[PDB]
Amino acid sequence: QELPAQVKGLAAHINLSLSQDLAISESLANSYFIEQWVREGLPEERQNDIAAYLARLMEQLDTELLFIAAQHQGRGYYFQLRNGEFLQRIIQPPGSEDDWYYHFTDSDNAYELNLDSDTFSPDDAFVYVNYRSTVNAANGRPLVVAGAGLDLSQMASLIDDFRLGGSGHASLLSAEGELLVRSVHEATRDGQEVLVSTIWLPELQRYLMVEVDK
Amino acid sequence: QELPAQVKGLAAHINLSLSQDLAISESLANSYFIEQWVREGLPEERQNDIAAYLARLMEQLDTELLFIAAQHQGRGYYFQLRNGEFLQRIIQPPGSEDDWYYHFTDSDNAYELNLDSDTFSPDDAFVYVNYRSTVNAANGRPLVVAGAGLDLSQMASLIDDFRLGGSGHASLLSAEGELLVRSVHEATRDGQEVLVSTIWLPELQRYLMVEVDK
Ligand code: HPA
Ligand code: HPA
Repeated sequence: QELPAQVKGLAAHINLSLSQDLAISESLANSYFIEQWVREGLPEERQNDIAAYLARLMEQLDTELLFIAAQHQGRGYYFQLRNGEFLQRIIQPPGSEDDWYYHFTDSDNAYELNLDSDTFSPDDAFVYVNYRSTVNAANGRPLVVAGAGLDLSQMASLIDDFRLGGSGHASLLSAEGELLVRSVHEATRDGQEVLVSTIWLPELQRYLMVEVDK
Repeated sequence: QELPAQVKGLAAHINLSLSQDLAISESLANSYFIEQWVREGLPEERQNDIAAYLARLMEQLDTELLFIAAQHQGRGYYFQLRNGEFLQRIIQPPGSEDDWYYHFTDSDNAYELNLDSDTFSPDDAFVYVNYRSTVNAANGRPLVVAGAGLDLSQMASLIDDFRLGGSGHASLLSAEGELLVRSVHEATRDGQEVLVSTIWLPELQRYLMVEVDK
């Protein structure tokens, strides 16, 4: 049985690629310079430097979106670097699009990979690598929640990174069954039966299915 | 054959653990805030903030040593955070202990994992994760070479992280044959013959051997 051992290895490669972004999101959320910028009152004069700082990370991670959600004086600020634009806005109450923040910050999870539509551009859905800072604000919420918004097309190129025989389909599913991206048991299907192998990705908290017959 | 597939997976786990430190070393070497501190003339008043910044990384990476080698006005500065001490010195000419720097900076390699004795404490040998910055100084050398110095005892605990049956020995060798750490072919040996499996680690550029008989 070559494929089940093959699937675990290629899943580990996806896991390694995700772990890169996870480590960078962790370091960004707990960056002493970012915390200093937050406690300074988030002065706009330093925004350019912050953007360059995020740009340096964006170039290494090769992710389209980077975000920083910070708490100062009890107010939430959402920053995003994308396509060279540094956007900023105030985090909305839980009744609005920013309820993901209240959800993640109310969870004891250090990180979640939530798929959601961009609050600056509702036309684009990304998978957001929310990582919370170790330091909490005076209101109990994480002082910083920073991470990377991954373009779904990247997820497509990264699962067809390794292809068995150049054909077949690989699929990644949410824990609720929501399909996120598309490139041992016997199943029957339209256009001849196919055999399936699936494994759970811990660092992604998502399931990976891939089918090859012949 | 369970063990050869087992060895590749556990080698990938070692590779994943190393890739964490590699990504952090890359982000640190190309940190815009570090570059700004270097071009500012490396003012001593900001050293405390720099140390806290490195401390935040050291806590996440769980590596004992962090270093920053910077070029300003044609002079090399070596900084190290270890055990809460922020040490600084001037990089010595190629005839002295700092020739590793001239070697790595003369290579076109973005990173090397060189094992060497600490220049601040010659009693302790570490494996240094030298990562060079994308920006170069006016003299042609990398503006920053930053990374983590890993305690060799960590390397020991990370190879016995996963143990087949709780016994056996795992060994990691340099490309020149220098043994770095200790926890498909038939070989004979003192105290009964043993069977060996070896694989090359790309992100570590080192070979991994592990023996189990019965
Ligand atoms: O969950 C999210 N939704 C929208 N924008 C975001 N930025 C980080 N996480 C999110
Ligand atoms: O190669 C090294 N030797 C001594 N100190 C170091 N700090 C980073 N790399 C090294």
